[PDB]
Amino acid sequence: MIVLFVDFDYFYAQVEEVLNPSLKGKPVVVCVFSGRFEDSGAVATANYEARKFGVKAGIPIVEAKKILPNAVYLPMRKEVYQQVSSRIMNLLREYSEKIEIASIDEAYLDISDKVRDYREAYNLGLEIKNKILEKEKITVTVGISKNKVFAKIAADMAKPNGIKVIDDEEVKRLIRELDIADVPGIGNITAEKLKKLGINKLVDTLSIEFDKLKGMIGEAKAKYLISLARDEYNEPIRTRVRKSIGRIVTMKRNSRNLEEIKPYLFRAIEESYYKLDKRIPKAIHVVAVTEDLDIVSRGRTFPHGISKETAYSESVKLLQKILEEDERKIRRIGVRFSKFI
DNA sequence: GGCTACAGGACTC
DNA sequence: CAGGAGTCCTGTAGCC
Ligand SMILES: Nc1nc(=O)n([C@@H]2CS[C@H](COP(=O)(O)OP(=O)(O)NP(=O)(O)O)O2)cc1F
Ligand SMILES: [Ca+2]
Ligand SMILES: [Ca+2]
Ligand SMILES: [Ca+2]
Repeated sequence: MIVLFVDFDYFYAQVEEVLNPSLKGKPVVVCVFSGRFEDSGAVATANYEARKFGVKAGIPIVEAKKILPNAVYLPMRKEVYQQVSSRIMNLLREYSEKIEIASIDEAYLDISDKVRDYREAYNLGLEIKNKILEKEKITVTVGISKNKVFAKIAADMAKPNGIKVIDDEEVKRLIRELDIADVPGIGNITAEKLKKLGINKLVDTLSIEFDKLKGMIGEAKAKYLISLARDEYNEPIRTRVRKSIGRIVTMKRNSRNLEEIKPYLFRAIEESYYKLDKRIPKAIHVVAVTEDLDIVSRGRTFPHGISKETAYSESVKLLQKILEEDERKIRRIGVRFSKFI
C-alpha cells in the first residue's frame, strides 16, 4: 500500500511562533515549570534554532539556560496546541478517511486508493504541506512509503519542512544499512541489547536464531523487527481510540506522609475527571514517581463505572498500598483512568 | 496451555 | 537536574 506520514515541525514552539511572529528566528524553548523553585522543570520542546546548540526535550530548564541564557523560555500551553492540532487533523481528513492520528503531532494517511504510484504520492504530499501552510501557517515534514514504519523514518530523515519518499528499493537498502537503533520502537535499552549481538542493522535479525533474539528482547519485538527485516511488515492505518486519561503533578517537596500527598492526588483527580469528559472509567491507577525517579503504581478495576466520589476514596487506598509496599519518598503523584464503558 | 488482572519496563512524543 | 501524557508488552499468579 501507500502511507503518507505527517509530522508538524517544532510544533509547540512553532505554534507559539505563529501566535507571536516576532519570535521568528530566535531560539524558542517551551518548558514545563514544576514550581519547586526558580526555573525547576524540564524542556518540552525547542525550535531548530535552540536545538542546534544542544537544547532538547527532556533536559532540565536550568541546563538549557546555561547553553542559551538569552533564549525565549515560554511555559507550556497545551490546550492551544491541541486546538491547533485538531484543526490540522480535520484538514488531513479531507485527503483520506483512512487516517490514523498517533499523537497531537503526527498523523498517518493510507493513500493507497488516491495515488497510483509514489509520483502522484509525492505530489499529494506537496499538496498537503501547502494546504496546511496556507491554512494554519505551519511547516510539516512528510514521509511516504509502503508501510507506517518507513514513512515515519522517511520523515525523520527529511525534517524539517521536508518530504521524502522511500521506494521499495531503498527499503531493502535501509534494511541492510539503516542503523537499527534508528528504528521506531528501539530505545537505548533495547538497542544496547541488540547491538550486543552484532545486530546493528535490521537484516541481522534475519540471520540469528529466533530464541536468542526472543530471549533477549521479547517475542513481540523479535517478531516486529523480523517482520520488518523480511519487508513483510504491515499494520493497518486505524482510527485510534484513547485508552486512558490521567494527570500527574510534582509535589513542592518529596514526602511519604499521606495527609501531605492527598491535596496533590485529589487535584490530579479533579483534572482527570474534567478530561474524561463524558467517559466513564472502570479502572483507576494511582501512579507515583519515587525520589530516584522510579515508578510504582497500584490500580483497581471495578465491575462498574467509577464516580468521582469513588475515585477519591479508592485512590487513597491505592496510594496507601503503594506507600505501605515501598519505603521510598514520592516526588510526583497522579492518577490514570481506563477501560471506558 | 492459555486467558485475566495486575505491576513493572521500555518507548515515544 | 530529572515534566506531562499515553501505549504496548511481559512476568506472575489465579483459574478452568
Ligand atoms: N520529551 C517530550 N516531551 C514532550 O512534551 N513532547 C511533546 C509531546 S508532542 C510534541 C512534539 O514536539 P516536536 O514535534 O518538536 O517533537 P519531535 O520529536 O516531533 N521533533 P520534530 O522533528 O521537531 O517534530 O512534543 C515531546 C517530547 F519528546
Ligand atoms: Ca513527532
Ligand atoms: Ca513534530
Ligand atoms: Ca533511537
